[PDB]
Amino acid sequence: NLKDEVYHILKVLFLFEFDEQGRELQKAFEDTLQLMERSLPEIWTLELFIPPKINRRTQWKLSLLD
Amino acid sequence: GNWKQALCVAAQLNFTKDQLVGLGRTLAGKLVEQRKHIDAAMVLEECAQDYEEAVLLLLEGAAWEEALRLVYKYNRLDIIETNVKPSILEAQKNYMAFLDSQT
Amino acid sequence: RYEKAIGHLSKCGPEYFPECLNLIKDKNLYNEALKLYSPSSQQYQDISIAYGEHLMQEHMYEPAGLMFARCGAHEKALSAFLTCGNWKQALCVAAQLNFTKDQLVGLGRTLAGKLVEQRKHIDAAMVLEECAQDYEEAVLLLLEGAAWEEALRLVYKYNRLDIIETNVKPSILEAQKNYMAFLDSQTATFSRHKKRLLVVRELKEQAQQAPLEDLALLEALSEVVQNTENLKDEVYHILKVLFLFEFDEQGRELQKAFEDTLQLMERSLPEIWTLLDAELFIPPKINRRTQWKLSLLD
Repeated sequence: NLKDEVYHILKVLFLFEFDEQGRELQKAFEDTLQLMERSLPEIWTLELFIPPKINRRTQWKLSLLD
Repeated sequence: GNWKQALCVAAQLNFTKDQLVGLGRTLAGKLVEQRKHIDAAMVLEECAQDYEEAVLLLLEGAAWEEALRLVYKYNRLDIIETNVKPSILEAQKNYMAFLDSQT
Repeated sequence: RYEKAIGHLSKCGPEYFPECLNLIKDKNLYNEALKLYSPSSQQYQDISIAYGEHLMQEHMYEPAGLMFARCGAHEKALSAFLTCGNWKQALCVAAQLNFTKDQLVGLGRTLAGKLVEQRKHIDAAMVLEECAQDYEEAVLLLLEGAAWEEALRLVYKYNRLDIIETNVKPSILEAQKNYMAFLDSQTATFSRHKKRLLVVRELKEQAQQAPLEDLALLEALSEVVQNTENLKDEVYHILKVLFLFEFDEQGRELQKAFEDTLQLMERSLPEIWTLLDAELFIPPKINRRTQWKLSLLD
């Protein structure tokens, strides 16, 4: 759920020459999402044990920086 | 806390002037207490035309673009570097804090 | 070694800048060029302009407008914001460009037109009210966009009661009838897809004791259930606005039909989804927390 505000904050950050913080936030969110998705099979070994829903559709990344 | 229906029925009661402005500010306070920053800023803008409190609450409401739009509409560029950008930085540092806490 | 090439050519005379920019455009080296020169220099601004033009060449409009906002090409940024439908940053650029109101009232109405093209009636109504102050058109679009209480408040604010009995109530009845049609269609589609899924599954069973349409049927049934679940908020709003206008029959009929659909699919959830693309045989999600029924009527 952090994705929408991450996307908006990245937009407003790079809109105001704050890309130094924007890159840090983008990399940190990348790390969190990647580690959680990697650990997704390991936590819920095949709603308690049911894997949750990750909406990859919702864009969050600021593609201008990359 | 349903501002819209209250305003509808108040209009049907034909209320005129500043007393309704104060009531609208009270309603905006109630909605922002209900974690509705956008709604509070709206009710302030349409009811009191108080654009400074509106942009302040919108800055607090993590919605920045309409805050900048209202700033440029009423020519308040001083808010940009005193409130807008500093609050963006504060929210973004809160976001690194929350990301680290989540990890 | 194109990157090292442009790095070496950077520390040259002023005459070699066109060649450096041509090479940068050839290999799309805008970012490295920006890193090479300080933003306070004119070369950085030219590189930003070229990068924004390339972004428009990628149909990536609003980031191009962002780039032109960084450099200062406010006209092209406004054009990109208009193209991508971003009324918001377009208005920001127009205000910072000190545009005269009459020159921008028509532009705001056109922006509302693009917004209603993008299926955003609330945004269009807000833009019309802010720029054109056309309260009647805002009411019409809010009625179209299912903003019934918003339209009612804006009607009474400008004292336009004629729109109430001529547009508000008839459009509420029309929306209720459309929900009748869509609920019956949802029930029919759910039943048809369930029966086709059962037929395919029984055919597969008879084959197994003695092609992949079942997966598609499961997906379609999941989408039908998801659509009916998403209907909840709109049904709630329409039910409230129907109740407020002394309209019992339509509201209670809608409540009963929605209850029938929801109960049918809730009972049928285990049957269709008997416990590649695991979501096919995973039952969909229902949001029972959402409130749609009128405790007023019952």
